[PDB]
Amino acid sequence: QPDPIAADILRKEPEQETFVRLNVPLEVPTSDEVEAYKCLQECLELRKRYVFQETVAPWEKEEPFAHYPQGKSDHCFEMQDGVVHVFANKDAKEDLFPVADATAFFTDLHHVLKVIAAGNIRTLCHRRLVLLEQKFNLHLMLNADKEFLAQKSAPHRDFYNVRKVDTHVHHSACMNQKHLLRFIKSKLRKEPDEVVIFRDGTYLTLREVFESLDLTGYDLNVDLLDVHADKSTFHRFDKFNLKYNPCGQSRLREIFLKQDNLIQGRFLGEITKQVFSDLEASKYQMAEYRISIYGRKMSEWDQLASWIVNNDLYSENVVWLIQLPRLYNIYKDMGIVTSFQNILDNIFIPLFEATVDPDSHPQLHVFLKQVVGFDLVDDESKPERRPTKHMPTPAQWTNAFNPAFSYYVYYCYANLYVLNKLRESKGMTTITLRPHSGEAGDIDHLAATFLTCHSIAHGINLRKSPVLQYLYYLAQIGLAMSPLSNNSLFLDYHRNPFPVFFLRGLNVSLSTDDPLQIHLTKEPLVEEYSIAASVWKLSACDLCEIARNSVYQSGFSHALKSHWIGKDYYKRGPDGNDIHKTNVPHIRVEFRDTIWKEEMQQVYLGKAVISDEVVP
Amino acid sequence: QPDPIAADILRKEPEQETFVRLNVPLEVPTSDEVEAYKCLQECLELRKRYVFQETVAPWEKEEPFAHYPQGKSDHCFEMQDGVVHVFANKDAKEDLFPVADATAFFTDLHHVLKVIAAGNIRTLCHRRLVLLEQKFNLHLMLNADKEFLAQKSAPHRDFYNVRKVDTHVHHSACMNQKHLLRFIKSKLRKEPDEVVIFRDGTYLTLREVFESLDLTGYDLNVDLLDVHADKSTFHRFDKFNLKYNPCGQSRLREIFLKQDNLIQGRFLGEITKQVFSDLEASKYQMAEYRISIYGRKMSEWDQLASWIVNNDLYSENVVWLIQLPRLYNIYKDMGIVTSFQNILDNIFIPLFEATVDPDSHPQLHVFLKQVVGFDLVDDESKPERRPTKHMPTPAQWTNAFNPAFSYYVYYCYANLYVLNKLRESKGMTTITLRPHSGEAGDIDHLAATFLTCHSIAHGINLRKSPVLQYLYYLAQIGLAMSPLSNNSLFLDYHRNPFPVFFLRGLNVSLSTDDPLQIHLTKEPLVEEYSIAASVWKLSACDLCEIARNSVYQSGFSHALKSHWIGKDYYKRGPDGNDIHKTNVPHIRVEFRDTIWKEEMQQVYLGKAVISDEVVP
Ligand SMILES: O=P(O)(O)OC[C@H]1O[C@@H](n2cnc3c2N=CNC[C@H]3O)[C@H](O)[C@@H]1O
Ligand SMILES: O=P(O)(O)OC[C@H]1O[C@@H](n2cnc3c2N=CNC[C@H]3O)[C@H](O)[C@@H]1O
Ligand SMILES: [Zn+2]
Ligand SMILES: [Zn+2]
Repeated sequence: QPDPIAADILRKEPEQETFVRLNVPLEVPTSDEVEAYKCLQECLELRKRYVFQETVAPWEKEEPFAHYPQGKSDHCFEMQDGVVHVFANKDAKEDLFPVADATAFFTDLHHVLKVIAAGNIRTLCHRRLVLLEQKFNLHLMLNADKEFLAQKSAPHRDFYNVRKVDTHVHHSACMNQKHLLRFIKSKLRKEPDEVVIFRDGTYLTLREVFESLDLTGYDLNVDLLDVHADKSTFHRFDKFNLKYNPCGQSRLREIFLKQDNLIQGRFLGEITKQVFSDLEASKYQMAEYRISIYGRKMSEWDQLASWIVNNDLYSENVVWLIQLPRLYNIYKDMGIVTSFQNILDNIFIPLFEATVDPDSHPQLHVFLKQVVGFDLVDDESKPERRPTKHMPTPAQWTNAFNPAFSYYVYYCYANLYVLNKLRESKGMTTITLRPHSGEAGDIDHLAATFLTCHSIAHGINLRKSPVLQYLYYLAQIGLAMSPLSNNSLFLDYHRNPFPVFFLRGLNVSLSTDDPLQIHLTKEPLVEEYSIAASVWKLSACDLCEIARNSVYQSGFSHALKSHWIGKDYYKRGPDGNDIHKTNVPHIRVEFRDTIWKEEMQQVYLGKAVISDEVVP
Repeated sequence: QPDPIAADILRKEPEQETFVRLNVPLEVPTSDEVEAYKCLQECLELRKRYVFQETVAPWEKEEPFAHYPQGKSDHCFEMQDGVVHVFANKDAKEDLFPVADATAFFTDLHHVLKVIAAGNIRTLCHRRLVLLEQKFNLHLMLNADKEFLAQKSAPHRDFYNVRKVDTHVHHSACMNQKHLLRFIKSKLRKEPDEVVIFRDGTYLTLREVFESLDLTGYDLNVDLLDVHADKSTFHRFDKFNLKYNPCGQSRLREIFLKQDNLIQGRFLGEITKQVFSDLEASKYQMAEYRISIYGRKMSEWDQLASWIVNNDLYSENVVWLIQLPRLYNIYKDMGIVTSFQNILDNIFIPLFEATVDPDSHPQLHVFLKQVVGFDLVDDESKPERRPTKHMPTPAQWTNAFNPAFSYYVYYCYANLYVLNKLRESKGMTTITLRPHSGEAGDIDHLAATFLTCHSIAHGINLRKSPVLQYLYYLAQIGLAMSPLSNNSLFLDYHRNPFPVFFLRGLNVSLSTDDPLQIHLTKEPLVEEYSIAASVWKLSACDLCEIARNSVYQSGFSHALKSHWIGKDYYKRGPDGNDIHKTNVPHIRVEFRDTIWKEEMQQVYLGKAVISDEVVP
């Protein structure tokens, strides 16, 4: 079928839906290089024996948004070697005895990294991926209309109706210029002489700052009109720094697009709100906004938390992921930090503290019941010495350079982890590791990412490794991709792997990134889905399949998933999707669940794991 | 450069704009087959000595929206052979002695139709078109950045800011389902028991009609849920009939998407309004909504007129074109008409009458000062006997079949014409012939269209005739194209000629057609420009160049053109575009004006027409 934008009007009385279609059996035996599949098994296990997961899952669960007293003690943190330890409430000598040490995770990483580029396995996986594609195509050739029509039995639900989530957005870029601009243009007119910032000697009003930069008012525009502390002074304003680097920042940008500024945030916040309202307008578009924490100051956490509250920043549709930019090397010139450790300390303690004693870090709590995952960033392509095994602890790391990627995630994993396996303990919300990974850079980012995280933000590079791509299939790791953005720098649009990763059944989702820089419409991400559908030729069952599993990839409450997709959603497979609220043919997912079940069987060579429920 | 969606942030102080760039001279002499160029000349002249144009143009021009008395007599219509005559106010014997007769226009048509497919000319034109492309590309290779940057001197203006016009939209399809639906869904809830229609025996309420069709309410959806007078009764509901055919029409459709229905329009109108309001919201998107008149009943005109008024249907941004569906053959089974003539009579008299005596057809007037052009339609591919020269008058045409295309436009031209050369006379607004042509069907549609009309709606078929395509270049005929729609039936997206017609400098524009069926966003046509920009790789200078000349193609007041583009807009060439309100490099259009000037010179072999002002 492919491409709904066009699709003409038709008919119908289907008032009783239909599974059933062409089944395609194949099966294939096996060669001596089963000792490959074996290798996959390991990597497949490893990941499992690692990525943390809540011992008791959401669906097995037993006015405003803030306050309420708690108090309950329970103690000790005791962070040893970048990996916190939290010993038994009193004082133990074993602790909540979890997590695998740094080295190990590095040696397992090499392990994956071997198999990953080992000759014959690269071959088998390629053969199996492309083989995966074909089948889906063949299937399309036999059943696209069977799928088209099923959708007609759920008269109500069509594209709009289905709730789709912007699984990868950076809060800040989340606004359309026409709006943003007009926000500014206005708050100038209707309030010039209002102190805003204090740079170069005195506090300036608004009118000041502007005439100060000169080029201002009716001339203002999103483009480079964030022209600075202002001068000749040197700062590169590529793009990552323009959002990832806290300092050397411009003037309007410090005023309007940040929170740790002077007027506390009265303007960024203020903007967010009208974002949310219009968000809550179209009812179906959700958002997993990325918010930062550099880990230079212990405050940042509470500091940010309070930003949320004091501004009443909450929506049903929005949740948050904390993004820590991997910029230590900058924070080590600026002398504000002395050894990597300091950072683990600025993010993995201000929380932990808040977990043991809620009230020691109140309205940080009311925030964390809204935080859903920890995303780490920066230009993936900056060069790096890929970590060995005998690797310097986090507090032996004083040297001038930024620690590698792998290194980042690791300590960013354990902590996250050992902290998670307690907020769980105490019955509080938990955060998931959802790294930006594989957008550029080295292949190992993914390898490591594969061993330790939930979702992922990019995956563009899975395209250069049959093997990792194949695992991610099996494992069903889920990718939140922004084609339209990826198209900016790193990759031509038409050369982007999404559609292909989609055909082969990888857990892909379409995201947005920077709607400010990127889109032309009032409705950002729909517009994504829409140009996507058109260049790649996608049907609705296709978009709907995408939007649907955007949600599975999401971090919202069971209460809302159930209501959005189905009360049976926790079920592995077809019997787990209510087309009346999903609009995707029981037959598309049955095809998908059975081709996957098949592959799994191929690799656990008859002796498969199975599981009858999805996962978190 | 190509593709703005991505484009990263940069800088700048350009506060003094720059023409200047790589000029590329070529020149070429000529062969004996100059007697080709000659042939072009003729066709080029012919068109000229035909398409009507206002002896005194808009820029040389010397609260609510309705009323005011006039009265002034002036008389006689006297339509001879489908071609009205309007003799001197009193009683003459020569009339306002204009227009060329039917035959002639048919023999000139053959003439064009010969040269058009004559061997060596097809060759020369292909060679010259593709040669046209190259140059533009080369130019892009030498100056894209020169163009990128110029745009940075007009800080203010970027894509949004620039006013773009939806030069081809069918009123009715102009709404997004989510809205349309919710309109309905609601007016059910908040007002069931309200008579709406009287079909099958009695007048039904709303609740009735619905439960009458059964499938209703929370189940309603744009798709085929226009299920009829209802039964087994046979009616094809492809798509053209679903909007072009007045009868055999459904129930909700008769209620909500039409005006000549029972509750007068209280619902279609009512809907339009909130379309306009939101239209007037985004300030920059205009609309040239198509509205129909079948010409079965003399009333239709006044009948419609009054629909506009009594509902206060006016916007700065919207104007109208009357679309008459070429369905005589249906109206000749239905016995409601006896010979083609009757139709010329139902559209070219209810107006004419209104021109001589304004007050004999008041608030028809207040309407026509808003009508801007006459668009005629239907499935272009339906087969047809392409008209000869000795051709049956309009009132000798009683036979069972629909008259050919050519035939339609002809009599639809003269009338339009001879009427135009009087509403002008009396100082009243005039209407332009803006046919839907060359979307499918035979090549001659365009040939004829080329000889007699202003803009055009499709042009997809210029792609199969070097020659017509080349004329349309020279002449600068302007095409209002809907790729996204054309993609539905007639043509794959990626195989659509637009981008190419754009490269070669044809007067192209991006349109919408049926935003109801077609788009996924709140903002229809921007979304067009946006998927276009992305699959074809267009820069902003590119879109802006497009949006800009969408307006040149438009039918609005000089008062608004000037304000939207520039007060010098009437000027042929570069010195005629104010980048500060157009955002397109004086250098892009200088390139375009000079390559055209060049080609013209090639064909009028040194002895060129010239003109220092555009045209209407
Ligand atoms: O494209 P502008 O509006 O000048 O800003 C881009 C910012 O948004 C985020 N962003 C945009 N695109 C991406 C982003 N995030 C991570 N890396 C690559 C990709 O995800 C970046 O953090 C970056 O600081
Ligand atoms: O695609 P739907 O919403 O079921 O209705 C299509 C209608 O909109 C107009 N339309 C759509 N697409 C086009 C149209 N007009 C002329 N012909 C081809 C093209 O312009 C047609 O008049 C047609 O009746
Ligand atoms: Zn990102
Ligand atoms: Zn049309």
